[PDB]
Amino acid sequence: MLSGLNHLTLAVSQLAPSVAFYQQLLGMTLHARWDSGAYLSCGDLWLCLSLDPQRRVTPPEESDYTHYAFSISEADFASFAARLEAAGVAVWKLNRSEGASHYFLDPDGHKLELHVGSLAQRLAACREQPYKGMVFF
Amino acid sequence: MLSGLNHLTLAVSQLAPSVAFYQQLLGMTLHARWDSGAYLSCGDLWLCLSLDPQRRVTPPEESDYTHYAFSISEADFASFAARLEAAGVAVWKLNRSEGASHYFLDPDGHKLELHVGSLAQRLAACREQPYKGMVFF
Ligand SMILES: CCOc1cccc(C(=N)N)c1
Ligand SMILES: CCOc1cccc(C(=N)N)c1
Ligand SMILES: [Mn+2]
Ligand SMILES: [Mn+2]
Repeated sequence: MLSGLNHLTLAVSQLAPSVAFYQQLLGMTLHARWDSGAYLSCGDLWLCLSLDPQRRVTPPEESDYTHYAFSISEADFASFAARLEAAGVAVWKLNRSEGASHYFLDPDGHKLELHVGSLAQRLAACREQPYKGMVFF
Repeated sequence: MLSGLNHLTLAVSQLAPSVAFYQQLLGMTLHARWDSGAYLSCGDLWLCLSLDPQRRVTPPEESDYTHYAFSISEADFASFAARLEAAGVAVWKLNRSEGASHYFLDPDGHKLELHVGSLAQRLAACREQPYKGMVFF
C-alpha cells in the first residue's frame, strides 16, 4: 500500500541556479549536494534536483499543465509572491479558483504554484458548487 | 515560509484510464471525478489528475529525469513491484542508484517510482556510499 509522496525529483539543466532558486529564493533547506544533484527539504517534502543534460529550458506554452504546488499560509502569501516578483520570477497563469494561488516558473520552466488551502477545503467548496460532471466518492 | 507540497497535478490525455491507474492499480483514494479532472489522495498527498489536450503520451527516452516517488514499506515493496510487472506496467529504469526503488510509467509516460526509505535514511546510506563529490550540510 502506498503511504504518501516519498520524493519529488526535478531535472535541472544547471545545478547552481537551481540550488540558488530553491534554497535561497524559496527558502528550502539544503541537506546535501554532489556533482550531479542536490537534496533539499521543504516541510515534509523531500526534493531532489538532478542535473540532466536532457532538461530543456521550456517555455510555459510548450509544456502541459503538470505542476507542483507548495503550501504557504494565507498570512505569508502576499509577501512571498512579492519576493518572487522582485526577483523577476515569471508567472504562467492567473488564479481563478478557490484559495490563493501564485503560479510561477523555475529556472528550467518547471511549473510551480504557491497555494493556500487543503484538499478538504477544495472538496467543501466543490460540494457547494460542483464542477461540470462532478461526482463525489 | 513554504512548508510541504500542497498538491501534485499531473496532466493526463485520457481521464478514465488515468483514474483507473491511480485508483485501481496503485490503490490511491478517489475523492471526486468530473468531466475534466479528478482528485485523489495517497496518504497526505493531494493528487490532481487534469485532463489536458496538450498532454502527450511520452516515451521515457524522450523525457528528462523529472519523476514522482511514492512511499511503500519494506514488507510491501517487492510484491507491489511484482504485481505492477505482471500487470504489464512499463518501466523506465533498472539500476538502483538511490536505494530500494522500482521505476515505472503511468499511461501518459509520467515517470513514477516506488521507494522504501526516508530522506534521513538516504543521507545515512550516502555517507557510506556517497554520490561523486557529495557534501553534507
Ligand atoms: C461513467 C464513469 O464514471 C464517472 C464517474 C464520475 C464522473 C464521470 C464523468 N464523466 N463526469 C464519470
Ligand atoms: C487499472 C488496472 O487495475 C488493475 C488492478 C489490479 C490488477 C490488474 C491486473 N490486470 N493485473 C489491473
Ligand atoms: Mn494547482
Ligand atoms: Mn527517485
